[PDB]
Amino acid sequence: NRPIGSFLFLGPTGVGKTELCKALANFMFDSDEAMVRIDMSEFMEKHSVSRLVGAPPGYVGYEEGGYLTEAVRRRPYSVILLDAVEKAHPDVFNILLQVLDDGRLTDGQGRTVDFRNTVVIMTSNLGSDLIQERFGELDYAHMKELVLGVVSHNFRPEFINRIDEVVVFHPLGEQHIASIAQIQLKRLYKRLEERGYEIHISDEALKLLSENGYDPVYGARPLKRAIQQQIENPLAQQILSGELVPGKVIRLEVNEDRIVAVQH
Amino acid sequence: QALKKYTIDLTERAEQGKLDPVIGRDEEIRRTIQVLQRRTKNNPVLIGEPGVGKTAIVEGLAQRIINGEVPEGLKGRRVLALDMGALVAGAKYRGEFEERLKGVLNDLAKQEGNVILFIDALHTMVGAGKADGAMDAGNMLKPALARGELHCVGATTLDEYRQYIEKDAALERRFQKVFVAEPSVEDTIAILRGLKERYELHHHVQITDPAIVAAATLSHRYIADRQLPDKAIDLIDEAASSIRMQIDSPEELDRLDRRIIQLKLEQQALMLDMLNEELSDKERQYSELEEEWKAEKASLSGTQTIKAELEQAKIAIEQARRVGDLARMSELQYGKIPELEKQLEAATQLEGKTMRLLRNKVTDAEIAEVLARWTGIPVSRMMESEREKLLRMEQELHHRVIGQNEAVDAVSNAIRRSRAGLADPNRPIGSFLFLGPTGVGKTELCKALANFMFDSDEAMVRIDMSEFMEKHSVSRLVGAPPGYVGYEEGGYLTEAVRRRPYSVILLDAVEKAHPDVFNILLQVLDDGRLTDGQGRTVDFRNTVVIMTSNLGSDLIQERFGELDYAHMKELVLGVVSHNFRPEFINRIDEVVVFHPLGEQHIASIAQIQLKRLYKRLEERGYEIHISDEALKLLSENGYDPVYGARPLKRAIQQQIENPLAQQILSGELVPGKVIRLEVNEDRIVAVQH
Amino acid sequence: QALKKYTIDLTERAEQGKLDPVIGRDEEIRRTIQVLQRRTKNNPVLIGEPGVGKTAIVEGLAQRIINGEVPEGLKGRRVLALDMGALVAGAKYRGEFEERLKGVLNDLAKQEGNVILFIDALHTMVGAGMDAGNMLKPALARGELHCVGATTLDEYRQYIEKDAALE
Amino acid sequence: DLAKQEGNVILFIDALHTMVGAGKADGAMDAGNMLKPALARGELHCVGATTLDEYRQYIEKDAALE
Ligand SMILES: Nc1ncnc2c1ncn2[C@@H]1O[C@H](COP(=O)(O)OP(=O)(O)OP(O)(O)=S)[C@@H](O)[C@H]1O
Ligand SMILES: Nc1ncnc2c1ncn2[C@@H]1O[C@H](COP(=O)(O)OP(=O)(O)OP(O)(O)=S)[C@@H](O)[C@H]1O
Ligand SMILES: Nc1ncnc2c1ncn2[C@@H]1O[C@H](COP(=O)(O)OP(=O)(O)OP(O)(O)=S)[C@@H](O)[C@H]1O
Ligand SMILES: Nc1ncnc2c1ncn2[C@@H]1O[C@H](COP(=O)(O)OP(=O)(O)OP(O)(O)=S)[C@@H](O)[C@H]1O
Repeated sequence: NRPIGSFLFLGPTGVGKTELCKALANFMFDSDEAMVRIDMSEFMEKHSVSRLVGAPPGYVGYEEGGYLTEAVRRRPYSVILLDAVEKAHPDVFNILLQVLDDGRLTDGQGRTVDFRNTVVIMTSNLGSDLIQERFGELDYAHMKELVLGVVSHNFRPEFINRIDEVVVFHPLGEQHIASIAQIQLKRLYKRLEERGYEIHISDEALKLLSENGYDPVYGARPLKRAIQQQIENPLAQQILSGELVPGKVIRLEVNEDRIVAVQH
Repeated sequence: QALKKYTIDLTERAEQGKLDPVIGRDEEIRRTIQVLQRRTKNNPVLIGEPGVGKTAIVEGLAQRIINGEVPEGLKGRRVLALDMGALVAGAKYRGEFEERLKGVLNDLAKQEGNVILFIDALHTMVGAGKADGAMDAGNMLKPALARGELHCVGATTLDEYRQYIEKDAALERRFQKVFVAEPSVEDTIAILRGLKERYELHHHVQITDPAIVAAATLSHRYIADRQLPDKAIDLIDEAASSIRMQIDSPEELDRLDRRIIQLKLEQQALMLDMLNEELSDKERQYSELEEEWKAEKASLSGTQTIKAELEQAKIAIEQARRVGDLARMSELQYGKIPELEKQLEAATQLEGKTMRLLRNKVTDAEIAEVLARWTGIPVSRMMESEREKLLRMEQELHHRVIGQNEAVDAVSNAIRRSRAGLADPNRPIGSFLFLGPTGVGKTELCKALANFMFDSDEAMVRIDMSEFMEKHSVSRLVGAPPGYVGYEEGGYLTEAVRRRPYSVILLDAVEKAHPDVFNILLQVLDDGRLTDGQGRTVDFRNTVVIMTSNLGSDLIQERFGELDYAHMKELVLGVVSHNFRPEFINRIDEVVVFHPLGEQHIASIAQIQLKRLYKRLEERGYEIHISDEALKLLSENGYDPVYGARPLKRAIQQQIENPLAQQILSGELVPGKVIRLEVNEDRIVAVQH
Repeated sequence: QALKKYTIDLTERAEQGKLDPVIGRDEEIRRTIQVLQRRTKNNPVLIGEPGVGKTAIVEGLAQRIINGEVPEGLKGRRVLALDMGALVAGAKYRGEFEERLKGVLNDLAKQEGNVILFIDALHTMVGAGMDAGNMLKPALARGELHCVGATTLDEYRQYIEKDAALE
Repeated sequence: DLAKQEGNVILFIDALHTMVGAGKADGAMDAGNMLKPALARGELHCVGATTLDEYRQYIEKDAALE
């Protein structure tokens, strides 16, 4: 009688929340863009209720339903992402009270689309102050309790009765970000091998990127745009010369203060 | 017999071999055959978004029956294409459609369960005979399908299944769903690898497999309108059409023919000569190029005829596999396959020798031509002028934007990565924040970027945030939900990008709005997807989002001196941390800061205004020079760092345009005269010499 | 012979010089010829406000066929135009529009891949009574018809984005 | 007979919209679609007469009848 699992993730941004959800979808179907993603930060007024569940009889777009009950009448085993849900108009969640109580849903035309094989995931980012304040020297449990009280300030007490487990994230350490950088260089090797260039890297350049992209306060995206600038710009610079012969081992080796490529 | 009067044997057309061979699809065709051989409800329906080959699934069914790859219970079946266009035809008298239809019913009951009924657009049959107080085929196929002596096979679009058949619940549960899946990218690759030879039989040309896999990759990433594999099919066919018409065209022959008609008109006007000889040489060159064109056409024609005979050999040896002739098998194989393969490869390398003027094979460059023309994504491999133009992006910017090198370098890096193709396929291309004082060329920078990319100034969806100073304006720009008023229209920005896929978006004056207008921006910079009111996504990955605010401008003019760039960006980034939400400023690519202008740049800007002024007035047709003392005095009269460049602009505007157009329409300023913009004692004078 | 009942041999008219020697527009004519020599999806539509002479563009194409400027799939074809209002206006009862429509398709298959069709008012063909697009669905899909559209951009975004087979 | 005179006879028929959108016949045609050839055959220099509204209803919507 309840859907499979209904989780409220927390944290500061850029730590992997959306990636956990997309990792689930890219596991469960081998696709990021086969899921249901309702961008809940749009819902700053009380209308988009009537875009997700449909508009009642005697109104405009009647015979095409909401967005949610369409594609969960279609594919009964999906995994919903409701990202950034803390910026909705704070009573859009009563729709979600039905959704997480039983996972039937009274739509426009009346047909109770049934959710109970579809993972509701909510991902907020309320955990800025509290997690950046006291993730050090605290356990998982008291953090969960205290930010749970914080969300009780924000949401309704009606609501977190429903949520299956409110798992709370932590900011990243440096070695984590080095592994992130490993993954980013793997996807770069992916994007450039499709274009056709064998590229290696100085392993020291990993450490220079660790010196580059690290800050504990913004999550993993500073690493990403540091990779963007301080790798791609000399790379796509020298590519557009016609300089880089395909087939050569393009080892990304460090400069004195930068990273350079070789053609050997 | 009433059967051929309204139906079409598909297995007839399979024996014709006109049909697409269907590759992949073991799972749904096995599933459809399982739903065919039941006791009751002999009624599979094919459901999925259009283009995914639902017609081809039944066609591949018929091909596997004729080829005999089915279970034994179907060996002997007859798939028939029932036709609503046959059945509705002349039913103007009462009880005429129903008479025809029940004739079909009883004659398929005659067939002793050896016939499979195929209908496309089953919703059309549901609303087929539904006249005002009559009987349709819906309430006539209600009995013959709950018993299921009539082995129906359905085909529908997903939305109109929902509107049309699910209105009628009894004929909803007569049928079993088969949810036909969106085929994968790699399955699409395989299907395109199979469908090559039929297309080459059509377009008389050849196709290269990297262009095939590139067609799959490009069509899957950049379009969002149609669905796989159909859009890839259309790319391939469209490139083959362009190549066929390049073959039967050529452009050097066009230049030589325009040259010989120009020299012929000149020679007839002259009737010293020499032009009889020049015209004879050019017409001989044109005739040799034309004869080369005809030789290439004859060569590719013979190559295509023998490739067509190869494909007929493939069809004939499959007919020998079904029928079972003895000498035909080894004869067709060991004779017809290796000699036609080796001389078809000999004709292919002969083409590679003789094709000089034109092209013959389908290459990825042709595919990317079709894709760039087809919607507007700048895909193709770089020619020299555009690529070296891109390498000198910074130079072209400072052809129009003196000063503020930071943003020049930033956007230059952005678009070099874009046309380089190293962007993130889950983020848009450009995502920037501009912070500077009032009037320092930010808007004109972005306008020049548009004019670089597009040769157009305002083909950019400038959406000014200054209007948006309460919360509703998100629902201005993205749409309004169903039920309320703005559902019928759709949003503004979302239709802007769905119209022009590859654009440059500005969010000017982005200090003005309430701080929660920045949530659509979060979704945009998250995935490049945006869902408007009607409930569909719109691709923003091939776009560029740009914001221009003026937050720390007081601190900029205060402390651009005695600071580097790093502490500048650090302190003003903290200033944005005062203003905006930190959840947002993670998303931004670079937040460049704009220093106030220096007087040298101000003089350069004045030079730019003189250049565009000379441009517009030479369009008017005037030859205008200047005493540079007037430039110096205009520079001296229009300097204020607190207000930016536009005071110089209005000073130029007034103190130049007023005496100018004051004396133009007087007839004083005559075109063709040297117009020296000299000075008055405190003003500007122009002379006519 | 519904071709005698509903169609106009424009090749006859320009063959007798009845028509405009239409000037220019050669890039678009060429892209239409590109579309008209495909294997599938063999139907161009023409998007523009009425009075820009899309009719005349097809007319100039027909004059080029009279000239024989075409590639080797079009030499010998006969371009014939058709209205939908000539078909809708005779619908007293059920099944009278559609006998005409299928007899049209019987003449089209009867000429055996030799006739290029023109139809303007494509957005009209959306609504006639299912009614019209579904009977033309196989011949539009299976290469056995070479329909040429003519409509306006507003009617394109209003009508033709609805039926995907119509797209 | 119009082909016999070749534009010598200049006919008049008022209420063109009536002659287009009301001539219903069973297994038979109207005057509208049988004389719509004479539109694009030049044997028809005919004159009409209507009201402001019905012209816009049944005449301006067709291309040839425009
Ligand atoms: N642990 C991680 N593993 C892999 N990639 C990561 C990880 N953390 C961040 N990233 C990358 O950085 C991006 C930011 O992660 P997100 O989860 O999208 O941000 P967030 O933490 O969800 O906060 P929001 O959703 O943006 S409010 C991801 O899309 C990945 O590209
Ligand atoms: N796996 C496949 N094998 C063979 N042909 C295929 C395959 N997938 C797609 N096609 C071809 O792609 C085209 C599109 O498929 P269609 O069946 O025509 O689309 P559809 O199933 O008819 O759906 P709609 O609504 O009619 S577009 C046809 O020409 C098919 O032959
Ligand atoms: N380096 C430059 N090269 C060329 N023109 C420049 C340069 N710097 C400033 N300008 C001019 O400065 C004028 C004012 O700048 P704008 O971008 O129009 O105003 P702004 O910079 O957007 O600031 P606000 O907030 O709009 S007042 C423009 O007309 C530019 O032509
Ligand atoms: N390339 C061209 N050369 C000469 N005249 C042209 C050309 N293109 C269009 N025209 C003129 O445009 C006029 C418009 O007439 P129509 O063909 O009826 O207009 P249309 O562009 O077809 O749109 P509608 O729906 O038919 S009003 C024709 O009479 C032509 O003379």
